[PDB]
Amino acid sequence: RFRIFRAEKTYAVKAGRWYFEFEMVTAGDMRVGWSRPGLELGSDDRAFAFDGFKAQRWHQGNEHYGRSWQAGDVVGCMVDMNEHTMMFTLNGEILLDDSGSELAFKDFDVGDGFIPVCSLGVAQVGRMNFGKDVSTLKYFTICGLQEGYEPFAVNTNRDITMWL
Repeated sequence: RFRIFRAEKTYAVKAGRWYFEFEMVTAGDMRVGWSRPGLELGSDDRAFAFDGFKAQRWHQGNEHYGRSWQAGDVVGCMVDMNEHTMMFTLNGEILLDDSGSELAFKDFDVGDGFIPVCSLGVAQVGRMNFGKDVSTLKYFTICGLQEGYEPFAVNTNRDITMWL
């Protein structure tokens, strides 16, 4: 069976610009991106994902996008919840679709927001880094920081809520 990892759903984002990284030891069947809170990632409308095994973007199906990853690579994942766009980097380089666009996905609805998600297939090894310690991010300073994206950990530091 596949292992699916997700941020705690209470930290779903509905606005702002957010960033996380996915660092892989292996280079096979994994996917990473953004999931709605609430199968194979991005085959339906519940997630938006990059597949660096086959170089595809997945949301309600697949299209060619970017390029395949190698062992040791790091994917950067960016979402702008106000402009309704998503971008991905591979070792800091922005990936493009076959039209030459950096918008991996666009014009989606905010709905209940998104949380980071990834999937690891058989024998795969990779991990999401939300950047609680920003110095442990590898490509954020190269692409993400200047562009105004915040590490997702910034959204998960608070653990108290207020009523009335």
